[PDB]
This record gives sequence, C-alpha cells and structure tokens, in this order.
Amino acid sequence: RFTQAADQRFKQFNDSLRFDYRLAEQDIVGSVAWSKALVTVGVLTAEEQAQLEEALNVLLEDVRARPQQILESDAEDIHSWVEGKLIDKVGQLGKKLHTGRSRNDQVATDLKLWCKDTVSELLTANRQLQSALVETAQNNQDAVMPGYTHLQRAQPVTFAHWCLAYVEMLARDESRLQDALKRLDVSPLGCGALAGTAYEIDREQLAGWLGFASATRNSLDSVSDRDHVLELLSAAAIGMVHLSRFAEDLIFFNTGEAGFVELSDRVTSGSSLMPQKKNPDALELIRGKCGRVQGALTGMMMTLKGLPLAYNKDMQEDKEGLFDALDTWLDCLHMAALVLDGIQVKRPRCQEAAQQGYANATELADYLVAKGVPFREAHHIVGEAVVEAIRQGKPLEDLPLSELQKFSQVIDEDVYPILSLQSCLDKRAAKGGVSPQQVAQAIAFAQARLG
Amino acid sequence: LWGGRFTQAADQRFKQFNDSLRFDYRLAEQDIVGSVAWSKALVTVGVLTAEEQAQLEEALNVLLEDVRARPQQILESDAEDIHSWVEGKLIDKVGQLGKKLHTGRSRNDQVATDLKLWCKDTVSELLTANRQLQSALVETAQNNQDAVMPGYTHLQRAQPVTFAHWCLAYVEMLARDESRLQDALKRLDVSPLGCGALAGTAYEIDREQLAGWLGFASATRNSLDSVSDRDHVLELLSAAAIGMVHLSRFAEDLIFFNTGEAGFVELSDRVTSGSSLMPQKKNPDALELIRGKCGRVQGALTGMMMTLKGLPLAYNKDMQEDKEGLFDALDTWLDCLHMAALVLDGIQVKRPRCQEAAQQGYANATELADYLVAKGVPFREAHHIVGEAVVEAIRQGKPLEDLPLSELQKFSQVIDEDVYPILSLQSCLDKRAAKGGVSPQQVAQAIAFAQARLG
Repeated sequence: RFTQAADQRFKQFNDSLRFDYRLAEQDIVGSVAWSKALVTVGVLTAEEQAQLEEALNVLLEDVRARPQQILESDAEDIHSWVEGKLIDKVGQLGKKLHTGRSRNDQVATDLKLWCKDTVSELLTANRQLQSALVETAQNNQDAVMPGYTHLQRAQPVTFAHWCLAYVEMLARDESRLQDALKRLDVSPLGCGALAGTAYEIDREQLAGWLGFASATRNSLDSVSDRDHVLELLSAAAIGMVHLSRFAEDLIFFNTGEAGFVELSDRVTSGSSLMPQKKNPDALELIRGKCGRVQGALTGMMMTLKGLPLAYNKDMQEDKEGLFDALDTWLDCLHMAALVLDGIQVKRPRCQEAAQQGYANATELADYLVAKGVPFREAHHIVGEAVVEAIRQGKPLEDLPLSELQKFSQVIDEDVYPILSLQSCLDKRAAKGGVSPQQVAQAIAFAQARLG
Repeated sequence: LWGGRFTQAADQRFKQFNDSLRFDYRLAEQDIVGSVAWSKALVTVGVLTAEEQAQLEEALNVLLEDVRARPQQILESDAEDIHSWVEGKLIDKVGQLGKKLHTGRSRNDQVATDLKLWCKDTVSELLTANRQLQSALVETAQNNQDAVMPGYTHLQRAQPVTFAHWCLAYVEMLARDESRLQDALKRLDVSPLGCGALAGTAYEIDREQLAGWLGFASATRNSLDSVSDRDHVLELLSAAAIGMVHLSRFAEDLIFFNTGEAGFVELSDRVTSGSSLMPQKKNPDALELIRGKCGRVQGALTGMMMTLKGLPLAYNKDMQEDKEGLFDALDTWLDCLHMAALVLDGIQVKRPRCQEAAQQGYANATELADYLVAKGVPFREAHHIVGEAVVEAIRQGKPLEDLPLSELQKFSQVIDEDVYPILSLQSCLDKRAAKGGVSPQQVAQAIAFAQARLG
C-alpha cells in the first residue's frame, strides 16, 4: 500500500501533462509538419500523410474548442497524450508518425513554436500599454507637476513627459522581444535524441513547413538549448522592472500627501477594517509580481547551470516558470493599461506642489549672475530670498518688487516672467526636454510610430 | 467585506487579477480555526455574548468539517479570498451574527496568522521528511560499510572512502537543515492576531490569551511590524534553498555513480527509465528531477526578497505574492526529500567495480608521502618526491605498488619493503582513524552515533 503510494508519488513527481498541456496546439501542428518530412524520406506514402493530417486537424479543432479534456487523461505528457488520441483515430499509423523523431527534438520544437505565439501576444499587449500611455500624455500636457530626484522636488515636469518616459522603456522592451524572436526562430526538428535523425530529411525544408526561418546547425545543441527561455525571461524581468517603477511612481502620486492622481473604482479595492480606504491594489500587485518573474529567471539559470549535454530530465523544469512569468507579464501589461484608462490627474494639486519646490531659485540665481552679482554672493542672496519666501508661505514670484529689491537692488520688473513655471518649462527645449512644444512633438511622433 | 466607500464595481479583469481565492483556499482550515479563537477574544471585550460566540463556533465548526471533507468546493465560489468566503458562508448560516465576527480585525492581521499556522504544520512535515531521509541514509550506511570506493575532489580520484562515509556526509548536511527548520519554527511561533490593520485592535483584548488559544508561544510586540512581517517566509525559503542545494549535490553524485563510466551503483526500476534493448542503462529520472527542481526553490526565494525589498510600512498588497511562492517551494522541497528516500531503498552498490576504481588514479600517493614522513622526510619534500614517482609510474602505466623497490629507491633511498602494506586499500582506510575519518572503526562509531541521535 505504501509502496503503491510511493510509486503514485513518483508518477506525479515525474509527469508533465499538468503544465505541458499548454503545448497541445504546437505539438499538433508540429506533428503535421513532421508527417510531410517522412514522405520525402519514404517512411510514409502520401495517403497515410493525408489521413494523419486529417486526424490532427480534427484533434486541433477539438483541443481549441475544449482544452480541459487533456487534463482528464492520465497520460504522462502532451506528446504521449496526442499520440494516444492519434491512435484512436488512425490506429498504429499514429505511432509510425514518431519514426525518426524523439521527444527531445519534439519538445524543443513545441516549446519554440509556443514562444513565437506568446511573443506575438506580448508584443500586442506591450504596444497597447505604449498607446495607453501616449493617450494619457495627450490628455495631460497641461499637468505641470514636480519632477523628482531622490524623491525631492526638482525641476518641474508635466504628467505627459512622465508618461512618455515609460513609453521609451516599453519601446526597448519591444525591440528586446523582436530580437529574441528572430534569434529563436530556428527549427530544432530532425535532431533525433541528440545525434540527428537517422534519415535524410531535409531539415531546412522541414523548418519552412514549421514556419521557422532556418534549421539548427548542431543536433547536440538543438536538444539541450534553452537560451530562448532565458532570454525571454530576461526580457520579461526587465519589462517587469519597468512596470514596478511605473507602479512605484503612481502609488506615490496616489498618496494623500501627494494627491496628484486619483484612480478609478474599477481598478482599486477597499479595506475589510477601515471604511475609508480606496487602495491602489492593481498597481501594488503589478510591482509585487516583479519577483515571480525574477524568480522564474533565476530558477531557469540555476537549472541550466552546470548541466551536462545533451538532454537531461532537469529540462522538464523549463516550462512552469516560463509559463507563469509570461502570463504574469501579459497580465501586468494589460492591467497597467486599464489603470491608465480611468486615471484622473489632479492638476491644481500637481501645480501647487511644483510651485512649493522653489526650483526657480536657480533661474533667480543666474538672473542675478546675468545682472553682474558674483556667483557665491548670488547663491547666498537667493538662499536668503528663499528662506524669507517660505517664511511668508509664498513662491519667489509672489514677493512684491520692493521686497525682492531688499535682497538685491538689481532685481527689476523683468524678473517675474523669468521666474514663471511656463518660462522654466520652455527653457528645456532640446530633444526630450520638458518644454510643452517638445513634449507635444514627442506625443505626435509616438502616435505615428505606434499606429 | 468592503464596498461602502465605492460607487462602482470592480472591472472583471481587475477581479481576476486581484483575487487570491484560487490559491489562498489552502488556508481554509487555518482561517476558520483563527476565526474561532477570534470569536473568543470578542466575548472578552463585550462585542459578542457567550451564546453568540457559542453559536458562531458551531457554524464555523460546520464549515471546518465541510472544508476538510472537500476543499475543492471552495473554488466553486467567486469570493475574493478565503476570508470573504468564510464570512459569506457564516452569514448564510447565522445571518446578522456573521457580520460581527470581523470586529476589530483586519485581513492583514488574519492572513498573517493563517500563514504562520500553516508554516507550523508544514515545518513539522519537512522535519518528518528530513528525518526519514537521514535515517534512510544511516541504514544505507549500515549496510555498505564494506563498500570501499574512490573519493573525489575536483571529480578527481583523491583518496579511498566508503559508500557508508558518503551516505553519512549527507546525514550531516540534513541535520543542519533540520536544526535550521527548528530555529525558524521558534522565531515564527509568535501570534500576530489582534494587531488590526497596522495600529492594533481598538479593543482591550488580551493578545497573550489569544496566542494561547491559537497554540502560539507568545504574541507579537508591535502591530506595525506584525502586519508587515514576512521574515518567516524568507527564512523558510532560504532553509528550503539550502536544503535543495544539498539534494542537488546528492543528485549529482548518484547520477555520476550511475554512469557506464563509473558503474558504482544500480538503482531501482521504480525510480528510473530505460529500454528493454539495453537493460543495463538506467536513466536516473528521480535524481535528475530533484536537481532540476533546485531552481524553482531558489526562484521563490529571490522572488520573495524582491517583492519585500523597498516596501514601506506596514501592510502592502504586494505581500499577497508570498503564498504561491512559499506553497510551491515547500511542496517541492517535501517531494524531493521523499524521492531522495525512494531512490535510497533498493539502491545496490556494485562492490567489485567500486573497489577496482578505488585502487586506480594513484589514490594511495598520500600514504607514500606519509610513509616518508614517518622515516623523517619533511612532508613538503615527501610530497614532491612522490609526485615524481607518480610521473614515472604513469610513464610505465603501473600503480605505485607495482613499482619494484629498486625503482622506488631512485626517488628516495629511505623506502624499504615495508612501503607495500602501506599502499594497500585497507591501510588507506585504517589510517584515517581520527573523528569523522574513514577508518572502519570511525565509520562504525559514526553510524552508531547517528542511529542513537535519530532513534
């Protein structure tokens, strides 16, 4: 009894179906393609290939329309599940299909086909966040707020420029995904268990049937290679780092202390104890989820580190992490878009905090330096003027001319336009600077580029 | 549990993203048991009458027995989490009374308690699994005291050892895992319940009495810390990570001993796969999976560290990410401890091959240096001398013992016919007579000591 329990434990420990069912569709189209290779190589007649294709097409439509059926079976993995469902439709012809093929090059192929499908969905979700960000930017070009270094008020910025910062981060995530795609777009099918098919299959022809751009150059490498999962996990970890920063900023902007931003009821939840709470749960989950992506990355690295060639059962650990991390990344991309959709920027509070920063003390200092006051003395004087202004509870620009002239006689009426928030924005007029004219052009450039 | 502050419902995609039920239902028993203890705190302080508490306990116990019978039923609900699920089922059963149970409590409070209760049970199981492995290793050692084999450093033939000694090496690793689990359990055996959402319950509850009801050793000293603390998850993950490193080395060793090249070990069919064509080759499936599974435990560790890093006080929603990581990592560690034990029974050590290999690679060269020392030759000099003898032995393709005396005396004139008994396999073992050494008497003393420590 406890022997049987132990054997059943071993079967659960060993089996992969419960996560690799996720590869059903890829295993099936992969099988279609192999079947054609076998014809070129004289194992299958053209008729057996058509019957096999027919049964695989029916199975594909059935898995699409009801994926939950796979997990009803006690098959050990999908390859064996698909094989079993093939034999029901076609008899021993569904075993003959595995001729010249191994589970090692089979799963390598399925996995890369899955990555292609998934990178595609990630590219879309990523482009959608960019577009959500750019749209948010368009509607908040007038939202002047404090920029931050060290979480201290620095030169003022606009909410729009803040959005386009994340657009840029996301644009690099997009090219990272594109590059990973091109690099993984190589068919490992026809590589046998480790040393190649024992048939004269045309692997480049086979790759074409699979939709891959070329075939792998080395069978040992083909069966042992999981770079694409490491690289996709890297891309995801960096993407999630981006989203964790976005979340951190929005959560600060969302504090009662800041009051910069109000989030929608759709994307927010309450407290079981505290009747007033409206918490940024979605933003917090997005940053909390950075860790599981990172863990998936670390785990895959550790799994592959020190692993001898060619194939090893350790490599069955390549899927759960990848699946979880890419699902997470996709969910976070969607959720970040959703948060933006309902966001309200509280413009007066943003501007009030911008003005309580005294960044224009700089502009005062070199107004004075431009008027001839020595550097050291200029800074001393503005320092004094700033202390007095906070004592009176007003911005520098709010001091009457008679008051400012007590700090330096050279200050005149022309000081006031030079101290304005608008003036300080308009000076940053180089590419990527925060002047409204530049931000406006960046939004337009991103609209055109994003479609 | 909330909604009065809200004018609009959650978006469907937010609900799927935010809900914890699909995994926190694992805490059902703990949640209900904590709720019972909380109902008692509430009497103490006038929120509930004695008969109201008795009535809540009845309904909670019904839920407990229902949930024990088929936990899966929980997942039929669209409840946000296990806490809302319990409260909702209480209300169905007792009406308005069910709306009273959450007085003075928060989910921050509740989940912190539920998770520590679950850790206690899980650590216990890990401890049990760790001890069976130790004791399975000890028994394998018992039965393989005579299996001289090569010892390795750098995967190079070092000095002879025995398979018993190898086994006991892993016993020592596991015993430190065991003590790490015990120390972690002590630190975590502290009740956070009664700390509200961060600042305390607004009630004169006796939190040490509450701890007693829950089976904890004491109550936490600071509400802010209590609702925000996940040290115990990091500490358990880190113990699991170390434990999994040990298992990965165990895996690496056996997979190596199982090669056609070594041939030291035959494993059971129960734990391997292979082909009827080549019944000699067994793929070490369980072992490969044990070492492969090290990563996900390492990943859970890194992941929880990252999620906790830079988080302000007190509770934050990020902390909902603790459970999935911990569940996976401790389940993995438990399964690997069980499979390691499964691999050990029916394992067979192939003695003739082990012994043959133990006599190769000039693994007796230390004995010659030591022999030179005993004749007065400074160890460093002896070492150099023997190294050169090895270079000549390699050149002749002979073991040191097969070098004629006249040849050996070219290296040192002090060498006489008594080197030869010193080069034997049995003498390599006998000479290592200090504690933790490989002599037959030391290994026997170590086996007997491990048997006593574990019995």
